[PDB]
Amino acid sequence: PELNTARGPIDTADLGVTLMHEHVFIMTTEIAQNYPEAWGDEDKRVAGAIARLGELKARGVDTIVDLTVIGLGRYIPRIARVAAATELNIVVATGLYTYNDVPFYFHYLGPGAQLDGPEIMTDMFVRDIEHGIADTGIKAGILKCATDEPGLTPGVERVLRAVAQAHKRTGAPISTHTHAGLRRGLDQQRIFAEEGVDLSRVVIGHCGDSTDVGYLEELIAAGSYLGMDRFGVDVISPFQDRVNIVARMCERGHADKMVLSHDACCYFDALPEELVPVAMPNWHYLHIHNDVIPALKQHGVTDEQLHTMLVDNPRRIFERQGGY
Ligand SMILES: [Zn+2]
Ligand SMILES: [Zn+2]
Repeated sequence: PELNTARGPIDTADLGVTLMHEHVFIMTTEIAQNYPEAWGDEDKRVAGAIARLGELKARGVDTIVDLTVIGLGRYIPRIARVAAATELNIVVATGLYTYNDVPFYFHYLGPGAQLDGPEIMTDMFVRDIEHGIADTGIKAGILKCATDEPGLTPGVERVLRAVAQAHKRTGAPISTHTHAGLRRGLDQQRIFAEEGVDLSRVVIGHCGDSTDVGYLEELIAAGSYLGMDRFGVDVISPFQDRVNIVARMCERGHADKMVLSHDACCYFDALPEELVPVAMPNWHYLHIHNDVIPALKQHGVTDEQLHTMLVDNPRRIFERQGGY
């Protein structure tokens, strides 16, 4: 059983320790091309990404899942360069990231567009998963969509359905962005269920931000896994809160439904570079191994439970294949 990766197919037994929600480069593509100074030196950016990810691999993570999609500045030829120079597995994603409306590109054709007819968004996702992204030969391993503050706008809803149908065609797992405080997981579960989606093939992201056990257990009950995936993002939820919710959930026997990450990156255009290392010093790829894991053991999370979240769960998730 294999899954596709920025360096081709790997045995799913070779996934190993997997962070289920990371990024390498995030940017608004058109702004970066037009105002390139902040990005600066392309080779330095790329080499820097390779350094950060190689370090991560040397520390004992085997795989990251990069959930950068359309709207987040996805550019796979640059990811191909990074992946070619690290032994870290990089799983790449397709889908579309919006809190509200869809790109102008979708404004004229498709369900709810000015004109319309066939959805064309789904086809684009399927092409990425099954054929490969652009000229690249790299296929997407996972689907990503979002629901935030605005909730189910017609744009957000169109994308959720496009992503649901791409998932039913290919069998690729869905990984989700949500606003946890507004409990947007429940919203996505509803749309997905209406689409006939097997909710156990869905990771609801950013549940790590929540401290509401009832909400998490309600998402699990419908079948989904939970992204405990913004470790280090302490402005949204302090270290202790993030560690406790995971600990509690393990004690309630939900380790088999949780995956971990930082939602970190090497570059994020929308924020001043020099400020973020001082305001969120723990927001990097090594925080889980340096701090979070020990703190978890301190709360009596077993080694078996950690293995489940970091190794067993991602592998199970990625071994479920084929559409329906
Ligand atoms: Zn997100
Ligand atoms: Zn993210």
